[PDB]
Amino acid sequence: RMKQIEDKIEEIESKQKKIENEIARIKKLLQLTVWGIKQLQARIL
Amino acid sequence: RMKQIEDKIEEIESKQKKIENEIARIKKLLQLTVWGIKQLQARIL
Amino acid sequence: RMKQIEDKIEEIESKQKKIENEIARIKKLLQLTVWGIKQLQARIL
Repeated sequence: RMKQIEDKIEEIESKQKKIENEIARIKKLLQLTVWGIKQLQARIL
Repeated sequence: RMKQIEDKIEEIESKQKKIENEIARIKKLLQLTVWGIKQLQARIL
Repeated sequence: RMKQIEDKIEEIESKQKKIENEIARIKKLLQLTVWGIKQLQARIL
């Protein structure tokens, strides 16, 4: 039972890391879009 | 105690799934904004 | 062992809350970019 719990915890932590990676990927792309909007606005103004 | 731990684990996994859903929703909207920026830039150029 | 598991669970839940905060931050910024795109498109049209 202890080993089952330990395995379950490792699984959850692995999923958490996957989620963290996805968040990092979204942040990077979101930063590119912010930059793109700034450039387009500067042209429009 | 085993049952309490099992319940706690299910709760955590449920929250993880909720988080995964939110990430998926953000990715979809972010994709729309990327497309919108591409169309606006093409008009500006 | 029970205490180790309890500590591990608290750690995981704390990370989950951190993730939730980051998601909330991304959503807010994404909302600003959606608004910016709407304003730029209205000028272009």
